[PDB]
Amino acid sequence: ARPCIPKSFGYSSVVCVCNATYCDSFDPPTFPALGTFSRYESTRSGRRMELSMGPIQANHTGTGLLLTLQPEQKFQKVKGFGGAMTDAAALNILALSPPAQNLLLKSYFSEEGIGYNIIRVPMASCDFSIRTYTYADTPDDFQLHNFSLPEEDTKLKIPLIHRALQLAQRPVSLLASPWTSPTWLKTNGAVNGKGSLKGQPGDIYHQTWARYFVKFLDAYAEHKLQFWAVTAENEPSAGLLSGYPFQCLGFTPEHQRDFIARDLGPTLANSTHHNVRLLMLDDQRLLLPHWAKVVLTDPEAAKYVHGIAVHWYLDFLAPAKATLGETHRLFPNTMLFASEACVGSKFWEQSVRLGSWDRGMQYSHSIITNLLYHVVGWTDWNLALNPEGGPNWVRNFVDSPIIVDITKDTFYKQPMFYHLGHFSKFIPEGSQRVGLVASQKNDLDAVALMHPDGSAVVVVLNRSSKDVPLTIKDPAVGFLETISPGYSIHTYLWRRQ
Ligand SMILES: *[C@@H]1O[C@H](CO)[C@@H](O[C@@H]2O[C@H](CO)[C@@H](O[C@@H]3O[C@H](CO[C@H]4O[C@H](CO)[C@@H](O)[C@H](O)[C@@H]4O)[C@@H](O)[C@H](O)[C@@H]3O)[C@H](O)[C@H]2NC(C)=O)[C@H](O)[C@H]1NC(C)=O
Ligand SMILES: *[C@@H]1[C@H](O)[C@@H](O)[C@H](O)[C@@H](Cn2cc(CNC(C)=O)nn2)[C@H]1NCCCCCC
Ligand SMILES: *[C@@H]1O[C@H](CO)[C@@H](O)[C@H](O)[C@H]1NC(C)=O
Ligand SMILES: *[C@@H]1O[C@H](CO)[C@@H](O)[C@H](O)[C@H]1NC(C)=O
Repeated sequence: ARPCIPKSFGYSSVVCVCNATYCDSFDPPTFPALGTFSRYESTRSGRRMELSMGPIQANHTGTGLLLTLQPEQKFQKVKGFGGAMTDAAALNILALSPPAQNLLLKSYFSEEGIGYNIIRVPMASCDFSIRTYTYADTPDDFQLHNFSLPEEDTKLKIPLIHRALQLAQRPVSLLASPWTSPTWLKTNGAVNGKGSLKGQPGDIYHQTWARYFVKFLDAYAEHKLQFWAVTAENEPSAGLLSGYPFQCLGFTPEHQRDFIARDLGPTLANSTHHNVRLLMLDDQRLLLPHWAKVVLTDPEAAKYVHGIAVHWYLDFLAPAKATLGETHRLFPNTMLFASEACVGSKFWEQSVRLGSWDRGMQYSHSIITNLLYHVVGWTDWNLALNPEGGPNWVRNFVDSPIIVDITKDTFYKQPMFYHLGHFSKFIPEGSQRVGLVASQKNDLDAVALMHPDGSAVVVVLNRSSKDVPLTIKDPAVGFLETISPGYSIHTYLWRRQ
């Protein structure tokens, strides 16, 4: 309903500029009339989910690329899409004027925006915090009598989450992940570095750490927030590494297996939070299928594990088929879920590239590849960062789909925002991935979903410079004649009856 105000910062595409008085907006999603299709188009050139409509033809003739919908070939159901309410994200959002804050929250959580239904919530501090803390820093408090939420939760994160839920028309799923335990539960007595829980699963250290999960869910419940899921630990492989620079807690796959079996599983299951899902791994997919094999071949661990959370940071060294594909094959009833992604974290990556089309394409390519390998959802990292890509107590700066410029009471919606939106806006929870087969080899990335009501949603990404004319065949309905421009992303919607 309100167009993008474009601004170039000298990179491959534009950001859309928002402030207290203006932000670009979309309409709530709707399917067009039977026999018509909708096309939402974003381009490097600067189109931002521009709506065009076309007819569905009874016949098609030609030798060009055909993508044929396989609507009765059913894969995973979709949980959803969203991002992380870090301390850094909360600080950036609340540094804006209240009207600017509302337009940023609407961008993500409104049907005028991209309809996020997932918020990941750190359990106390991570790198994207300005101070180091846990919920239980009083030494040797095994009873956790001194467990409490500081202001980072009560003043920043929780009130922002309430405002997001109020804007959300869809049910929102909260996902909790811890970086570090209290240092007095750790072998190394520090938030960072190589260090695990003292002792072994089944003991006072592991029982106390399990009870910390319940104390956290209790405290959020007192604040009228309920969680869909928790992870067993953020990137447990990190705490196994000498000199690891920020908050971590090391687990081998065997350590995680026994902790889940003996401590975390039984503790959650024997609490009011017994319906909260437990996701294992929450780490790079290079660790699959090995981590899944170690944890899930133990039936006493398996009975507590709902799903396998994956991070994207080693995807470039970890082919999807050998990792996601093999894991699904071995454990088809254990959902795969992408829980953390950002650009700018790598040695060779600039922290923030305002308007980067490449970074948008990174997001959509990842989401498509994940969806094609049974993954049920995809979660961004920081919801918002400053132009340096912070704040961050170890100066570990990265990129975010929204960059806040507090001196101008402004925020910038980057390509990543729109690329994520091409999925989140149009793929409600309960959508199911269906087959989509190419007539010939092509440079496109494409995924088909059946909306809960039986309607079709197809996303087509062209990471090539070349315009690709194509046809989409829906065998029951007809043919969509279209064109995939170089460096474009499209979402197609059509009814099937
Ligand atoms: C929040 O951001 C808003 C958009 O960046 C700000 O509003 C804008 O303010 C500037 C400066 O006064 C105006 O720019 C001038 O632009 C007009 C052209 O106007 C119209 O055409 C543009 C371009 O296509 C179109 O986007 C608008 O809808 C208008 O119809 C020129 O004639 C001038 O020479 C000068 O360049 C913008 O017109 C104006 N945009 C809008 C959408 O209102 C607003 O100031 C910011 N708020 C705060 C508190 O800073
Ligand atoms: C996920 C992690 O949970 C989060 O705290 C972090 O900010 C993410 C992005 N990231 C990484 C870095 C610097 N990396 C290192 C190794 O210090 N800055 N931001 C992300 N962490 C991913 C680590 C992957 C390393 C693989 C070798
Ligand atoms: C479509 O193709 C069929 C099969 O050749 C043909 O007989 C029919 O007349 C065509 N229908 C339309 C609506 O073009
Ligand atoms: C920890 O909790 C106990 C029991 O409520 C209290 O008496 C004690 O003073 C607390 N310690 C700190 C450091 O707050």
